[PDB]
Amino acid sequence: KVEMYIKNLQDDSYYVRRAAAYALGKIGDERAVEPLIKALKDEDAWVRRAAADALGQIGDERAVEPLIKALKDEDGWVRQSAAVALGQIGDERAVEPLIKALKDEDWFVRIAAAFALGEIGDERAVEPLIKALKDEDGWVRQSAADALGEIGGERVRAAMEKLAETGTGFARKVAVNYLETH
Amino acid sequence: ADPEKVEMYIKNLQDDSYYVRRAAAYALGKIGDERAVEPLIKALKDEDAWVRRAAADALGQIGDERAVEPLIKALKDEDGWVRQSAAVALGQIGDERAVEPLIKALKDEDWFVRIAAAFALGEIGDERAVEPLIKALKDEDGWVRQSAADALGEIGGERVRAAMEKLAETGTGFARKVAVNYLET
Repeated sequence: KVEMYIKNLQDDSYYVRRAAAYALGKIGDERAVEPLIKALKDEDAWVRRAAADALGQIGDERAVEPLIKALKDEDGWVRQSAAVALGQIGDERAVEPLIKALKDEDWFVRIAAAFALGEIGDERAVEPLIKALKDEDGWVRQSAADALGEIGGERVRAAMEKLAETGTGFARKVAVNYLETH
Repeated sequence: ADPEKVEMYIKNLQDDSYYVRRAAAYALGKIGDERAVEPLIKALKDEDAWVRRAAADALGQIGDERAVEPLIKALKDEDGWVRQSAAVALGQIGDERAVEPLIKALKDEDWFVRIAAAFALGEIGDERAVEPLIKALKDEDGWVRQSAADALGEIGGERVRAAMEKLAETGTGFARKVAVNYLET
């Protein structure tokens, strides 16, 4: 029963809270939303990440600001799942925090931020995602390219024309392909 | 990803630009049209790690048995993240031929692969994973420790209960914590 789990989320055994979190997500009702938001502050990083992940699957906008704060979690993997969850939700309040996350320490979270930014589809990400095309990590470059395509639209096309004309390297290839394929 | 472009994407799996091959593999995964099965299997051999991974992930989603032997080979990829997707994919497909290879992936040098292998083994539910997973409770990584417990959970049954009984008696650390909890519940 979700209220058992909702209560389990406070158990002394991190092993039990871990199980609660993962569960409240697979079978998530709105009842689970507020408890899970509290679990984003759990001592155990696993619990945090399972909570971020659940809340994304639930889709309730109440989690938006609490997740935005998790984009600053000590653990890179929970930041990763926060970014993804924000993407899923996907409230436009996440946009600017997610754009800041494009410069995260961990490549795997920069990928998540680009992906989320693309899912949300707010053109504010266009310029930051273009800069992300010159990221030191080749897989986040890739994820920045994919996100731009997911966003689509006039500002992206315009930004791509710019790059096709005077840009270079991966960015140029991305832009030439973009307008080739539209 | 445009469902009406499958044939284009398939062609694109052989494009000169890794960028176009990546895009193609990823698209066929979202689609996900059974026509892409043998071409995605071919993409498991691409020079580019991103496209191999994209390919492994796509094959798992489609669920075609043909992808099993090739994904098994992919568990020996030099890139840990394609190994991870290969493991995940093999769990999704559920074909029992993956059980022994996934058992050996329990000892992968990369923690995130061990986690994927543990999870797949629990999804397949084959009981030869019980003792390997029990040993995995002693993994140096706390997260792969966790995934082996969850996996043993999903497998359940008499053999697992039996092994849990023993750990409650003589086990130590997290493995002990897990067994006594398995009993309590």
